[PDB]
Amino acid sequence: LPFFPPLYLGGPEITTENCEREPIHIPGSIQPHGALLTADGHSGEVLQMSLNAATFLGQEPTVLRGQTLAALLPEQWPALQAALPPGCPDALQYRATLDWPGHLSLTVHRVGELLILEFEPTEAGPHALRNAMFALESAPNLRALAEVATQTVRELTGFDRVMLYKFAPDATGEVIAEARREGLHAFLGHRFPASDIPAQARALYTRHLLRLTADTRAAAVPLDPVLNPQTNAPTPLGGAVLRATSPMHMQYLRNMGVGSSLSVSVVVGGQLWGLIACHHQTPYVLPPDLRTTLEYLGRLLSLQVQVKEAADVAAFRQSLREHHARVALAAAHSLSPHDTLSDPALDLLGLMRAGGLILRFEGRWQTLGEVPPAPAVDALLAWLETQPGALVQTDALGQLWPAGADLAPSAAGLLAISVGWSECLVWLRPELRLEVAWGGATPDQAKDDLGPRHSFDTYLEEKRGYAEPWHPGEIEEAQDLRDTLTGAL
Amino acid sequence: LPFFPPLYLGGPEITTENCEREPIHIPGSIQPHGALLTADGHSGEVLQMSLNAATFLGQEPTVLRGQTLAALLPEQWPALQAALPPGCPDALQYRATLDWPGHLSLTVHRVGELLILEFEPTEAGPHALRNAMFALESAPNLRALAEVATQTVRELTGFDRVMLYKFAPDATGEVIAEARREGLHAFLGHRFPASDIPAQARALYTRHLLRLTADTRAAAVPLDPVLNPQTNAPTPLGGAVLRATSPMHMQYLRNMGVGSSLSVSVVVGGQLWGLIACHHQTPYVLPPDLRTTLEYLGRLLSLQVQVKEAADVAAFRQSLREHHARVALAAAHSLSPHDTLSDPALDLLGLMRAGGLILRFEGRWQTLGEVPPAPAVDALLAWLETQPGALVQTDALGQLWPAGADLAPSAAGLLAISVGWSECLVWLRPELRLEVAWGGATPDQAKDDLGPRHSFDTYLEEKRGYAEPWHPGEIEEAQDLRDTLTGAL
Ligand SMILES: *C/C=C1/C(=C/c2[nH]c(/C=C3[NH+]=C(/C=C4\NC(=O)C(C=C)=C4C)C(C)=C\3CCC(=O)O)c(CCC(=O)O)c2C)NC(=O)[C@H]1C
Ligand SMILES: *C/C=C1/C(=C/c2[nH]c(/C=C3[NH+]=C(/C=C4\NC(=O)C(C=C)=C4C)C(C)=C\3CCC(=O)O)c(CCC(=O)O)c2C)NC(=O)[C@H]1C
Repeated sequence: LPFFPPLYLGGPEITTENCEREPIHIPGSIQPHGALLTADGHSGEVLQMSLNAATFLGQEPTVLRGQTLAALLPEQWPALQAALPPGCPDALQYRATLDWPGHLSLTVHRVGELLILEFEPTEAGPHALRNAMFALESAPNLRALAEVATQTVRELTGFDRVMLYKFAPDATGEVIAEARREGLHAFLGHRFPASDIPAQARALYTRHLLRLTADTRAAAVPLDPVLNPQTNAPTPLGGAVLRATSPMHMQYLRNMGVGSSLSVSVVVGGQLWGLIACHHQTPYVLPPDLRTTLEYLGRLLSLQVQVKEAADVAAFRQSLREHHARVALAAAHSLSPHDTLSDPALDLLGLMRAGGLILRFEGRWQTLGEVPPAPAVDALLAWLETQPGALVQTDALGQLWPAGADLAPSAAGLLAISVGWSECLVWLRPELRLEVAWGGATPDQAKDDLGPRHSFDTYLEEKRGYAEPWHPGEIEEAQDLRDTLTGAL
Repeated sequence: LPFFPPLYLGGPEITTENCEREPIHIPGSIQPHGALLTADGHSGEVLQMSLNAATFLGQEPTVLRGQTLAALLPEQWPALQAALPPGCPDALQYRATLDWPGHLSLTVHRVGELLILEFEPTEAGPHALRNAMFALESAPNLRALAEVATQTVRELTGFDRVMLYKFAPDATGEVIAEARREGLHAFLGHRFPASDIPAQARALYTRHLLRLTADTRAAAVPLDPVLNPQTNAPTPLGGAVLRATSPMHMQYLRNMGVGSSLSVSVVVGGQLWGLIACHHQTPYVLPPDLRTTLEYLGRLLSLQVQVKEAADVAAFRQSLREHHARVALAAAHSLSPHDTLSDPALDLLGLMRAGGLILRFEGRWQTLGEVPPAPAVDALLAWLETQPGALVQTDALGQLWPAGADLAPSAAGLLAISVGWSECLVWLRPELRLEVAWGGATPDQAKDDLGPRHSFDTYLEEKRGYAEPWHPGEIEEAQDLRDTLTGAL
């Protein structure tokens, strides 16, 4: 993923035209509620410092500049050496607490030949986390898991709003569960455009799992100097939780009325599955010991989301097992595929919950249920021959095939399967007039203004030419039956 | 899985003949370092109690018997009602701490219409767990992950021995990492028979993830009464950590010299992947707040084991990618499969690290490398025709095919692939004389004595007629190439 140079290196202004390429990993600034130091990995000499480090460490910038970490932190320097060896990934963190003439929290991570240290004040429900773990593990489905997760984070952090945001293959997520204070606007059930979380944002969020913005009305504190003296290059602050949030997302949060934000990634199989989005109407800083709990819950959700999704599919397959057996049995002892598969006792329509069925064998076809007219069927099979693969799935045929949207009332959803495409089975679902609740704007209205939008209320998009999407278990069952009948002939 | 009736219901004596069917889930007794109460799920009336509950609660058994949990625990009863609704799984636990005229730890779980409560004393490294999490996540391979896990548990619990025990498809596990005190016997690298952890033991360990034996020289405390008054049946103590360990495993631990034991399951995909086995030479009771850390580490290992295994396979596939490309390219433009695939430029031997290659096409075969004689090849293909499937894998051909062990020196490992078996490719690996370090006895010597064995030192079994096992990536690559060449013809 490409990136523009930062603003302090002659970088262009970030607009909705090019926000996809903003270098958020190197803002050259941090958030003011904490101090940041940058030291050498081998010698320990301090190289960079935020302009407010003097207020956090009680010493002048010219005093700390050039001081070795051995003299500044004699009790912690060898632990830093042993904990972060050279060549370790930048996601490895080491945290401790220090006594300063209050108590500070120091989190160090290594980015190449550079040691990054974060200082933020910390203070010194023990079983709510364990009970939360056992509650998440015993949740019956993904919806209940999401409700227990949101309610748990809500009861643990005191945030005004806590929600679980689930991404889609087109990067447009949806609030699947919400735990909010009374009187707040409900974002539950709303879908949001992919523009709100750009590509490099999700990419960064797949590696560094937690980030926050403690005060959306707080100016960032720069570093001195902004360029790393080792390489005369920007300092990678991707792993720093104190990293200055991009001004785009801060203007976005202020337009939403959010005073403080935070999110923890839910990564599954190396892909960003979702986020635990947190909102507070007023500025708020969570103690680090409390954030660690949210990180544990992030790992737990990463595991349980996988488990619960797998189980939710396996239950549907269990629901279709016996029917699969009957169809396979009848198919094995078949002398005419048309007469055998079109038998109502097999009920190939109810298997996939389809309103139309097209069976192509021996150079001819037969229908079953509400189907398009005959020349439309000829055009649909002649269209299917052009597509490669053994399976075709779509909940809106008009998107994959123009001039086929005329067939939307009878055949809007298509699930076809081949045995080349000379002998195939086509499942058709009729059109279902849908209303999608968007959170302010559809993806079409995301690039109309050069700044982040101000409207976030419910926007009901009337989607037409669509059918009910195919459940994942219907597709798994589909290809299983595809290998079955392909083996039978 | 069947079970004998317990000893208190006319059950037979447990020997090595029938230890596979011991009802460990209902010992009718608990470990003496804690108290256990059994109450009704609807009314809260206490129904059962351990014979030492008076020493833990300061009240006579006749006093507590029949008392409602509302009167006994007024501060906790509604929390128990709301936390454990009827119909919830027995793995759901709710833990709190109480002040008793010291401080106790109460863990409650629901088994049907029965509430089970556990009382054990608790006392009131904050960042070692977070640093442990980041260290486990940044481990490069599974071996390093196991070393960091064992070292972490060792430094957190103070156990004399901590090890990671990885199961095999035949339920015979191996100590893949070990963190032990100086001078102790090393179980690292030793394989152990499946008899040590029976079937119902692993089955129970897949659902309830932690169990322990705080003192192997401590007699169990029974319940009063032993039968549940609701059903006149034994009380299921499978979820109770205070459950009396089976006497078989306690005699086993004493024969090993272990004073205190504990293990946390590492479940992956619903299957028991491994265990975090812990040993202490003297009796030891871990505080519950400390065990919760080990449970968190159990979830973390359940996630990271999956990640690291997937990555370790993906690295091998990456190592074979280019070679796969070359073989596919040459195979597409083929006019003679024998001449094309036997070309040394393709190097089909080095792809799978095999010493012999048999190519069967167009009704004839050709060899490549060290292979059995011609009639042995005819018998090997005529044998392959009888086996169904597209792939055959074995690291010891003599096991799958007697009279074929005569071909062990040239062909001990076999990896065959079909395109029926009329046209196939066979990879052969020569015999490798192996020495397997067993921990006391091989599976053959596990049923010679009616009690658990006393010998646990290294027993080097000289395994002959075996080859180097096929790496999982070699098999994935094998079937990928199988669909490739099958599609090419
Ligand atoms: C043209 C660029 C745009 C843009 C940039 C942008 N956005 C982020 C980070 C986030 N955006 C989020 C979106 C949401 N927050 C919500 O509460 C909801 C719905 C209730 C949505 C859809 C989120 C969650 C983040 C992560 C940060 C956080 O949790 O607060 C960044 C990167 C910021 C950073 O962390 O460094 C950037 C550059 N956002 C847009 O809307 C367009 C205009
Ligand atoms: C014929 C029955 C036998 C038998 C029964 C048995 N075993 C268990 C439980 C365990 N056995 C374990 C085995 C090992 N512990 C080790 O340290 C090593 C190698 C260093 C091995 C192979 C383990 C770990 C357990 C789990 C309990 C624990 O962690 O201490 C049970 C069930 C006990 C319970 O928890 O209720 C039973 C009935 N063991 C045999 O060896 C044969 C004779």
